[PDB]
Amino acid sequence: GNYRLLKTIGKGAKVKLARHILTGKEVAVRIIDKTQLNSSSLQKLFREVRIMKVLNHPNIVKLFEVIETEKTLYLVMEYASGGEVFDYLVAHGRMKEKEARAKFRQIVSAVQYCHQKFIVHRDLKAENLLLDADMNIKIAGSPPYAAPELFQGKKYDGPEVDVWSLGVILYTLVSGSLPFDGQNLKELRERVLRGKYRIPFYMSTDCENLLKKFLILNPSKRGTLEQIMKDRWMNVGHEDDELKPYVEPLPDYKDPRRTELMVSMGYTREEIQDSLVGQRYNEVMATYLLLGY
Amino acid sequence: PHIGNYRLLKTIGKGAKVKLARHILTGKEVAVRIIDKTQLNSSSLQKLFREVRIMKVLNHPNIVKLFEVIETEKTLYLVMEYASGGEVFDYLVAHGRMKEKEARAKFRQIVSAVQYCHQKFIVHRDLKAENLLLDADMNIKIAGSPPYAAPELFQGKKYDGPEVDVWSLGVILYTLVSGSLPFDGQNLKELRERVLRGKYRIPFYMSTDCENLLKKFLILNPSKRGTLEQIMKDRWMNVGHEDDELKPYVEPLPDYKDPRRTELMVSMGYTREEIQDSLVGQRYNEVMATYLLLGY
Repeated sequence: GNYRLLKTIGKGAKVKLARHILTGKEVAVRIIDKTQLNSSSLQKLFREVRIMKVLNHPNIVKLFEVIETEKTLYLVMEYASGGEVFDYLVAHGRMKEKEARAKFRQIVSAVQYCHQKFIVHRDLKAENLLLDADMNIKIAGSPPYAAPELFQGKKYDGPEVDVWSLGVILYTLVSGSLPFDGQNLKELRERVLRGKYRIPFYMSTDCENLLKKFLILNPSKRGTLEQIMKDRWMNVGHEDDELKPYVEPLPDYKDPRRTELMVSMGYTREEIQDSLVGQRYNEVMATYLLLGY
Repeated sequence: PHIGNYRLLKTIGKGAKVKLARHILTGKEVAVRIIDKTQLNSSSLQKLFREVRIMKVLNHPNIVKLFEVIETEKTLYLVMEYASGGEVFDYLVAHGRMKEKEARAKFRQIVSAVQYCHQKFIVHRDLKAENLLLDADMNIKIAGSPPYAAPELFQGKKYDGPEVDVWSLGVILYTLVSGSLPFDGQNLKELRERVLRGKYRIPFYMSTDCENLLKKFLILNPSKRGTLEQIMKDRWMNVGHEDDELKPYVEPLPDYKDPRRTELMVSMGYTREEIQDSLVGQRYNEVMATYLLLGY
C-alpha cells in the first residue's frame, strides 16, 4: 500500500526496507503469507501482534501499521539500521564494560518494561537485540539462553526466565562468548544445570557480582529486574541518575501540528481521534505516528 | 600446497578448516580436516581425542573412513573420506520429501551404520541430518541439533544409552519421508512441550507400514525402545528386500597383505616391513594411509 518498497533485507515471510510515501520516512515492512502458516504458528503470529501494539519503549521496535488481507499480513515497523548485536561482537571483540553497560541498561529497561505489562519475551537471543543508526538497542542460537527449568521439565512461564537469559546476555556482552557451551545438548545441559561459568581475568568483581544476581539456578530465587536495576555495576557512571523502571509517556492524540497536516491530507479529526484512541494501527494511525519525527 | 603427502586443493568448510586435497602418491581425493589445538579449550580437546579414537575403529561403507592422522604440537590433521554429494538436509530442501522407496534405501544404510556403532558400545549421542552426508552415488556417509533430542534430555533424565540414538533415528525417518520435522516450535518451551507429548502429525500420504515403524522408534519411555537389531526386522524396513533382510553389519576381516598394493607401495619405496608394521599397528601414518587409499 502507502509505502514504496525499496530493497529486501530478510527472506524465506520476507522483510522489505520501505519509505512511507506521505511522510518520507523509512520503515521496515514485514510481509507474511498466512496461508503457509500452520495452525500453531498462526496463534503465535496473532499473539506477537497483540503485544507489539502495546509496547512503547525507545529500545523495543515501534509498531507503526498493521494491514490485513485474507492471505497476507503486513507489519510496518521501526527500521533498525544497525544490525544485530550478535554481529557487532563477532565484529569488534568483547565490549569494554563501560560500553556493555550502556547497551545493557537499555536492554534491561526494555525487558523490565515488558514485564510491567506481564509480557514475557520467553526467548531473548542476541539474534534478538538490534541496534539503530546510533548504536541504541532495539529489541524484536536460542538454546544457550535457555533457563535451567527447561531442562528439568519444570514449568517455563515466569519473568524469571527472561532474567536468567539476561544473565547470559551480559556475559556474552562483556566476554565476547557464551557462559555455557558444548559440542551438543547433553553437554550444554550438564553445563547449564551446574550453573558454574568461566570468569575471564579481566572481569570486574562488580560485573561478576551482577552476573550472580541474574544466573541463579533456583528460579523463584531470582531478583526482579526492578531490583537488579538498583545494582551497583548497572549504575557505575550514573552516580546521579540510577536506572528505574521506564515510565510510559502520556498519550498525545491531539498534537495540533500533525492533526493540522493530516486534515490537509483529507483526514477528519474525528477519525484521527478514533484511530488513536482505538489503537487501530490503520493508515490514519501510521500516518500520525510517522509524522512523529 | 603441502602436508604429509597431500596437495591441498580448495577449502570446503571454515571457522577448524576442511580442505579438499589430493593424496599425491595415489592420486586419490580426500578431505583434510585441519585443527588448531591451541584454540581448543580443555573440555573440547577431550571430545576431539575421544572422537579420534572412534574414527580409527569404525569401518563401514556408510560411515566416513578415516585415512591418516598427522599430529603436531599445535595442529592435528585428520585425513578422511570425501563425500562429494553434500548433506541429506540439503537434498530434501532441494527435492521435496523422499518417496518411501527412496527414504527406505537411504534409511537402511543409516540404520545399519548406527547399529554398527552400537555393536561397539559407541553412541553417536547427536544424530542431526546436518550429519548424514551422501557420496557420489547417493550413498549415506555419516560424520539444528535440538529437534532431534530425545525426551529424557528435557526431563533431567540420564542421557547415556543407545536408546537416545534410536529416538533420533525416529526423527530422521520422519523428516526423510515428510520433508519436515515431527516436532517443532517457534522456541524451546514449545519444542519441549511438543516432544514430551510425543504426538506428531501424520501426513495423508504416509503408509501405515511407515507409521508402524515410526512408532517403533519414537517411544517416550526410553527403556521401552527397540534395539536397532529388532527394528532391523521391521516390515517397512524390508519391503522390496523380500529375499535379503537387514541384519547387523559384519565387517570383513583385515587384509594387510594385498600383494597388488604392497607391490605398488614397494614401488614407491616403502618396505613391506613397514607396510606390515603400520597396519598391524593401526598406526594411521602415511604408510597406512597410502595402503588404504590404494584400496579404490
